[PDB]
Amino acid sequence: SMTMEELQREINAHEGQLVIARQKVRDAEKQYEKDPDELNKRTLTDREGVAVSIQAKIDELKRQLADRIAT
Repeated sequence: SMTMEELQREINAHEGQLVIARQKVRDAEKQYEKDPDELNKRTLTDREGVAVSIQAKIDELKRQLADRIAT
């Protein structure tokens, strides 16, 4: 239900979000190391999970796109 152009835009949008997400992991790391309390720990772990999940969506979108070039 996506054109090829839509699929590529969706890949590019997620790739942008990944870069932003990894930045927020870096910041949450330093915050955690400055002050390693439970809330700062939780926030780092959640920032990490967000990066993992975006990467998984990118992987899936790229798999679709590859399969359609093949198709």
